[PDB]
Amino acid sequence: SGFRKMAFPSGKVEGCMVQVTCGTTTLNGLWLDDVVYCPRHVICTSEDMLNPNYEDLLIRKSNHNFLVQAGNVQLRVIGHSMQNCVLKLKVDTANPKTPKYKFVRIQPGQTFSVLACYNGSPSGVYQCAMRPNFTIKGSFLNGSCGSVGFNIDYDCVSFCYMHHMELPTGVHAGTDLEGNFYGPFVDRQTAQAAGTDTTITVNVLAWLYAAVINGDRWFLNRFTTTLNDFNLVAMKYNYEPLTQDHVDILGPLSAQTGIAVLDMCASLKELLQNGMNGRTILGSALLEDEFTPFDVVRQCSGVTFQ
Amino acid sequence: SGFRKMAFPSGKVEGCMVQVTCGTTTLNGLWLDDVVYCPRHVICTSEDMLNPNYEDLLIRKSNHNFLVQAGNVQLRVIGHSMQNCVLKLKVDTANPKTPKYKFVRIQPGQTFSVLACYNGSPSGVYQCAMRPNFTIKGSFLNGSCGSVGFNIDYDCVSFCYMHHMELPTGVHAGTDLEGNFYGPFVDRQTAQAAGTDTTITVNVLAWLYAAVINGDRWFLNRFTTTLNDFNLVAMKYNYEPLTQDHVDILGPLSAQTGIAVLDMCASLKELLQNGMNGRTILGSALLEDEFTPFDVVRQCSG
Ligand SMILES: O=C(NCCC(F)(F)F)[C@@H]1CN(c2ccc(Cl)c(Cl)c2)CCN1C(=O)c1cc(=O)[nH]c2ccccc12
Ligand SMILES: O=C(NCCC(F)(F)F)[C@@H]1CN(c2ccc(Cl)c(Cl)c2)CCN1C(=O)c1cc(=O)[nH]c2ccccc12
Repeated sequence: SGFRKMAFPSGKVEGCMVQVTCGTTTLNGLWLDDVVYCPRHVICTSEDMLNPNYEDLLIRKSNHNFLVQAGNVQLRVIGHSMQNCVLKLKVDTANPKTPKYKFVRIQPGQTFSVLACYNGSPSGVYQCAMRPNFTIKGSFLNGSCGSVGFNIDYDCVSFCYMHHMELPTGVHAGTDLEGNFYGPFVDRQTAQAAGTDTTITVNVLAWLYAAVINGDRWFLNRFTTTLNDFNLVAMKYNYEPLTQDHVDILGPLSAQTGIAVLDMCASLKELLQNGMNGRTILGSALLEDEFTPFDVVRQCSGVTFQ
Repeated sequence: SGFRKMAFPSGKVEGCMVQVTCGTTTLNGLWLDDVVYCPRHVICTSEDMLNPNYEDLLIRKSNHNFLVQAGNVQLRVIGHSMQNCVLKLKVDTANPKTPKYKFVRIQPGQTFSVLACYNGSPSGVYQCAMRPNFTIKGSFLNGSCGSVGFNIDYDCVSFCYMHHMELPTGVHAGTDLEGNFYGPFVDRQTAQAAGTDTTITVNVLAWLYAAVINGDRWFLNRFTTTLNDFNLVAMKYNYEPLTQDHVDILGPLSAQTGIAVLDMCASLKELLQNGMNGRTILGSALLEDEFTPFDVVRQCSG
């Protein structure tokens, strides 16, 4: 029993974290085989942050302008290139701890684990979701750029995020490992701000199913609703529309609990209109939307507490 | 910026997790140097659980009754012994991945990272607090026993918890790595249940400071209170009393924010008496008590 924000074990990623220094700027890099990946803004200087020309900045660099350190070991940079917003430093040594890995771009509403790192050294691991507005509500301080987000399936690490910057609201923005930003953000100094965000409806429903599996049933009701009438309520409360595919994805949780999806929707409708009246669900007094259906099935028992 | 329930990187502990099988019972063990540590109830059978005599059960075992499995490599057990509620299986191979480590027992109100494991294979990592009633609100399924809790200081892993059982309310109980249970719980079948719990006051205050550091200020006010007047309110809402040592511990956070500890106590008193009026603090609609002052400083340096 129990339900926690649970990250993947981080050891496979810890063995890939290195420190990349260019000029007086130091941040984290990801060392996989003989390539080190890091944010390209490591080559920026305080003078040129307003509107940097990265092709110009890079052509003016040599291999010896990049210092890479893995633990106490210095890695010799033998090549450098840019792929969109990531720098790729070829080094003369393949990482012996390289796991099986993939570069995967995730969808808004999907979750991943973040390994927060500083000076090439991991400090903590936590679970994040990609917001509908393509920000993440991370926990990052100065020196954290180059930290990565990932999922692990079987023994394979699917890297999905590299951290680049913090927006004025305190949320965070970054790229996939191909250097393509999540959302309408750029690696320069502007009045960049997160767009309007919405609540991830399918995830809230998944979390209500987790609660039923864990014995919280107070919010259930006899009522039901149509998909269209629920979506009318969702729009009013800044929830994402629920699709038939989402209803299908919730199938296994529906089957394990014996609660039809549209019955759980009726329950969510009442929670939005009435609140919780001082009660809690899975130790929260608000509707949590950063657990996917997959996270719920992964963590919860296969049998319901009847 | 930002504030998350953050666990320690788990790699150093993942390299220590093994699978222990005795009879038909399989659970997790912790492999450090040439010793494997696991819950002694691995030697129990379904019949002998109302009043197991672990001395009797263990004298009836030999080394070959224990199968230890490190990934795909079977470790040969060359000795077996019991230390309180943990079993110690001496194996013919020292773990080459043994980190620097200590066995430390934690206090109620302190936090640690849990590496949830199944069949010797880690599955997830999350942060936990030891409740005042010596339970932990973990997330554990069948096969999770022998999962460990730990903190990391520099390079050294301080193991503080090994998972033994789940209580009827869905909370969890276990031992330190010397095999001594946290709280009044036993590794046998009884009606045992979690005792009355309280809210960890010093941690709530630490989390309010984390909120202020991250820009949540709506709960602040110009009012103050005395330590004794606050503790009168704490007792009314089932909060632990606040000590001067607690006030001292909160000093750095008070200094960083410029908010006196007793001023934050006044804010907490109002939050306890009035609620949040539909507002939130660091993304929560309730007062969180599973972050220590250390956790807040480690994560809120800026
Ligand atoms: O300020 C930095 N440190 C030296 C970089 C310099 F100044 F030398 F350039 C970096 C680099 N940085 C950046 C740089 C260039 C460009 Cl073009 C762009 Cl888009 C971004 C973003 C901020 N950074 C963080 O580490 C950071 C990440 C975070 O999530 N939260 C924070 C909260 C507070 C303070 C810092 C951070
Ligand atoms: O029930 C079990 N499974 C093997 C049964 C056999 F073979 F041991 F009999 C174990 C062993 N087990 C125990 C055993 C002996 C003794 Cl003396 C004592 Cl005090 C306890 C406790 C429950 N267990 C868990 O793994 C477990 C931990 C958890 O946190 N949540 C759960 C939620 C649901 C289901 C299981 C779990």
